[PDB]
Amino acid sequence: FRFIGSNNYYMHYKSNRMIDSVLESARDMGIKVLRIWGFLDGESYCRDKNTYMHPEPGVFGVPEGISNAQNGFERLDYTIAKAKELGIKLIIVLVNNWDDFGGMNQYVRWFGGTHHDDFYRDERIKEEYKKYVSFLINHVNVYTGVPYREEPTIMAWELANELRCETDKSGNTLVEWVKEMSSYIKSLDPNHLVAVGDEGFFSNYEGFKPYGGEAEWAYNGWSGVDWKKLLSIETVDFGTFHLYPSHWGVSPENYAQWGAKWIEDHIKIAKEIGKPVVLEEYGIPKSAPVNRTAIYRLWNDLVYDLGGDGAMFWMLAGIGEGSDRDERGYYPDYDGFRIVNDDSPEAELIREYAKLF
Ligand SMILES: OC[C@H]1O[C@H](O[C@H]2[C@H](O)[C@@H](O)[C@@H](O)O[C@@H]2CO)[C@H](O)[C@@H](O)[C@@H]1O
Ligand SMILES: OC[C@H]1O[C@H](O[C@H]2[C@H](O)[C@@H](O)[C@@H](O)O[C@@H]2CO)[C@H](O)[C@@H](O)[C@@H]1O
Ligand SMILES: OC[C@H]1O[C@H](O[C@H]2[C@H](O)[C@@H](O)[C@@H](O)O[C@@H]2CO)[C@H](O)[C@@H](O)[C@@H]1O
Repeated sequence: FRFIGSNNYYMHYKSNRMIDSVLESARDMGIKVLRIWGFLDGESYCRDKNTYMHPEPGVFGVPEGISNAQNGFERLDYTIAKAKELGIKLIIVLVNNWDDFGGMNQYVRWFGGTHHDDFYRDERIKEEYKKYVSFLINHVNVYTGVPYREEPTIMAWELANELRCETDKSGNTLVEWVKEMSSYIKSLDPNHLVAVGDEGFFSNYEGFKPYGGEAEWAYNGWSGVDWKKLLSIETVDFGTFHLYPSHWGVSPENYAQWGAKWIEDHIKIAKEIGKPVVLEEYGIPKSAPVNRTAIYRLWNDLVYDLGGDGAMFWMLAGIGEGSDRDERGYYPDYDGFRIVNDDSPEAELIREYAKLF
């Protein structure tokens, strides 16, 4: 099982019409796997989308006596049931490194900590993460009757989107947290694959340097991530990395080769450890002074030729509504990375590659 996949973050709070549009586009495009958020942390973030998953510690779903709100579990239920019908598999990520939808900083605010990375260290925070995740994994989907623990449409759980720990550049804080949490999940759910969901940063490995001396911090452990050590954890089933040369300090004329070397390095490392590896997010901004489709063709060829297990672009959207609808009626391209099922050369390329993988 090798695949072309994609990402979509609003599958747990948007309407049936918009959810169906993404998943029908993924099917029509040949996209076999969609990576989605399974979190919505903090009262303000839940209120902002009028959708509740984890507004306060120990409150899962909609607070008692909040009426007329969406329950993010029922939205995720609908998405899971529609993906099951349409034959799409799902990777569901359990917390965000970043503050969108609350993230680790929302947990730190609930428990009165003083740094983002207190998330990995404070036992009261870790306890609350475990409670949330246990609630989610045991949740019974209202459309299928099958608990998530038992639902084959779900391909994998991911611990944390783009996790970083800048306060411990030895890498040890994250190794310990990932061992703890991946084992915990295996304990709740013996059926599903577990991955980290991080960007794939290295921590000064002999023989691995960045292309063109740019974005060195991604190779030298600045973020506190030691990907190789994380992939060696017995309770992690496959490696994940992401790729955004434009965000990371790479010059445009080097996007394609920096990404090529990043991909080669990660597949080589994962092959030697002996686990599957997914390039699970990549994107080039639509305004970059380079040919984006040709960069995407290059990266997908590489993952295909080197035996990588999947390549997932950030991100796929469908039809929009309300205050999220652009000049063509789609969910807007807010970040410059959106791809939709249209006649763009990027959408054509995805359709072409989805036939190869
Ligand atoms: O009563 C049948 C059915 O109606 C609605 O289902 C929609 C579905 O949400 C769409 O994705 C598509 O499959 O067409 C259906 C309408 O024919 C409700 O959402 C559903 O609860 C209900 O069973
Ligand atoms: O700070 C919130 C900001 O962070 C995230 O963007 C990351 C990005 O995913 C990485 O590629 C990284 O190098 O830069 C950013 C953080 O500095 C969210 O993805 C984004 O929506 C959000 O604005
Ligand atoms: O969540 C990642 C996503 O968040 C932000 O997008 C907002 C958008 O700006 C709003 O107008 C609103 O309707 O919802 C979106 C998600 O909360 C960043 O603007 C966007 O770049 C990013 O991908």
